[PDB]
Amino acid sequence: DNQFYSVEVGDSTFTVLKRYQNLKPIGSGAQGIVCAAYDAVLDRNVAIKKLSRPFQNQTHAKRAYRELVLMKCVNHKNIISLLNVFTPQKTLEEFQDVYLVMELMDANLCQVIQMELDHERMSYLLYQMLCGIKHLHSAGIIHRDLKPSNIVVKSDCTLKILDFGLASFMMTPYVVTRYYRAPEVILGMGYKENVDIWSVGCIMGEMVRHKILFPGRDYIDQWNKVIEQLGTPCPEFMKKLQPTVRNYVENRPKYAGLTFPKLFPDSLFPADSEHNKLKASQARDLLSKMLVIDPAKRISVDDALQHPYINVWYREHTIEEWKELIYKEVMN
Ligand SMILES: CNC(=O)CN1CCC(Nc2nccc(-c3cnc4ccccn34)n2)CC1
Repeated sequence: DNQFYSVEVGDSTFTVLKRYQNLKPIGSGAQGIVCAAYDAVLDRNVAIKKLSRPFQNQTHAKRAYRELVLMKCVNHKNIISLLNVFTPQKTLEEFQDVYLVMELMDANLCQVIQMELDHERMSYLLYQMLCGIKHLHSAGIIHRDLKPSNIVVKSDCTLKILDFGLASFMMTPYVVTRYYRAPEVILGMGYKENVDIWSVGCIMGEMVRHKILFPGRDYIDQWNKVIEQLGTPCPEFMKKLQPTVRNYVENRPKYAGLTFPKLFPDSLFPADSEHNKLKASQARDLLSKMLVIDPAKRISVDDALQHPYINVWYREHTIEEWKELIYKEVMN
């Protein structure tokens, strides 16, 4: 009979295909609830993400459609793969939810951040993170929103990126993380490939200090935290800032730049051997190359991949038009 079935997993009904059994709520994002399950057909575990009415508004629509196409086409070892996509509805009129099925990962970088790691693993995760971004950039995609919660890993240290970044008002009660956004983004100065290097850098630092590098209630408190530790950017940086934005920045209380050995002492890095001592200086070095405010003077993805610390692994549519676009994308 019916190719599906429904079980209650929280507060939203999950109506999925017979092949997926034993649903277990593993998490929730800002666009969909996620479940772990067993796929009788493939005989393996998978993750299922439900998107409720992804055509309700431009924001959710533009994102679900964007993901539905990219996660479909673009494929890389370091970018979560799509196993299948389906909808329990039978026609465009009835069309309601879209379910994304992907390989089941073990955890978030948030959980990895809450634990000390060796240089072997930290640099490996960092290596894969750069490969993914590399593939993304080559595919003409610049994430611009990389963060610990969007990067997943497994027990064997394999890493993969979840979403594909940005391309705006919502009644959504939950705020979005802004701690890992690059100076360019925070101040809308135009950007380029290396804008994601900043995100990476904020993440590598947090894996060291085990605390969010630049926290803040808004981009105001956010910028201060950046100039407090890295120091006011060089005058040549402001000449690239709009006359209105520059004003605000230049009229801000100047600061001195705390050296990197200070921001990241040795008590955070392992040095019980000559190997870890060296790896510490190399790790701290890369940080000072990524965590640079001025893009022009910030290391690129291909250079960071050459670093000795890493190279050791070498439109405007309506809610009705959107529903249409997304539906057909579902059913090829
Ligand atoms: C033990 N780990 C945790 O505490 C949380 N993790 C997060 C990753 C999850 N596994 C997984 N594998 C593949 C895709 C997604 C996933 C895809 N989108 C989201 C949004 C929120 C949370 C998870 N996801 N999640 C297992 C539980």
